[PDB]
Amino acid sequence: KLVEGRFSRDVFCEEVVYVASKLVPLTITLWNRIQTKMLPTPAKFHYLFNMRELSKVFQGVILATRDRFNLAAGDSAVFGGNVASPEGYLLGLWIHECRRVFSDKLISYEDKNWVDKAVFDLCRDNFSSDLVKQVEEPIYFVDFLREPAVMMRPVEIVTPHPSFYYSVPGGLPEVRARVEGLQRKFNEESKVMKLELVLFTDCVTHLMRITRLLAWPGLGLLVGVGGSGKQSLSRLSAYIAGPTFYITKTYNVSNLFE
Repeated sequence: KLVEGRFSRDVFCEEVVYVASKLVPLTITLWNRIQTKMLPTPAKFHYLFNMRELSKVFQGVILATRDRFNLAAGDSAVFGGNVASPEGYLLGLWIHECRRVFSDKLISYEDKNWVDKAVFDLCRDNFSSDLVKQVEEPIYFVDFLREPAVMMRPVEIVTPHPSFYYSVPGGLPEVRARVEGLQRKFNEESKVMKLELVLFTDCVTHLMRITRLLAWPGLGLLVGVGGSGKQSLSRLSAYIAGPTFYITKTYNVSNLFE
């Protein structure tokens, strides 16, 4: 209903549908299969699949459903190649969002290294290939080089925002320099918050997911060991992406009630 009936209220998906509808069953073909292989997890009780999973993987692609054809804008009206036929951007949305929702519940890294290949080989048959920089691996529908605080991110604004999710700028250092630019001055203005966070690949990966949850009535639940300063990454993604975290102090209930 919303996958294709909203491909007419926004005509920038009016004709990509010519392969897009091939995925709505296909993801279920993944989903149900994934629904039975890692679901039985006596290790930790956090393996379940119901309307939350499909709904969230669809609400993720919704904000890119108001986005444009191939680039952040693209040619914006033409379909002969990676627009209607396998786009990369279409394959992008699917593989990106599924990797965001159908892999990150896992703990075993190797289990994810098999899950992603299962996802790849599922869609492998339904089509032939994709535009590489539109699936720039791992497909970066980036929402930190696109999404953060308003008056933002000079880039072609014909998406419902300046832009919130596009894999065209897949360069990792390009993503990294932006967070340095934001964080350094955002610290310089925030005195006790002047704490600086170390940078590496996982730093790149995780803050995009944090902001993705920030771009919807989405709520977070991160599970991970200490010795990482999880509060640092959290409060960094907090204000840089727009909204302001509100500090907490507690010794009784009426405190937080007020």
